[PDB]
Amino acid sequence: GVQVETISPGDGRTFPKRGQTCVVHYTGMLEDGKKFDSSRDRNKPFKFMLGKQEVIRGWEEGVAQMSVGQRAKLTISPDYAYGATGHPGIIPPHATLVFDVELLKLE
Repeated sequence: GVQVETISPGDGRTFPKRGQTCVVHYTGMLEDGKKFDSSRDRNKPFKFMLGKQEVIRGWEEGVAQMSVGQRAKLTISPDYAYGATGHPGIIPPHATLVFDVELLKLE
């Protein structure tokens, strides 16, 4: 149950592929409160791979669905985010996540 609301499309030819490593820079915000998951660029963005359940689903599917050079606003729901319940530290219970991601490159 994730949505992809693009703002600045990318070429529309290259995406993350099976056997690649995405190079993304995002900022995680919540419905209308604050940041819980940011990628404070300063110390290098975030980098992950497709098919090695290292990142939530909302991403995996979301980010995939995005193209090299595109930026979007994704909306993730419990089903994909972290399941149903989370932490009382970063992920309060049923607290939908919102990511504004920029897929930069593949490695």
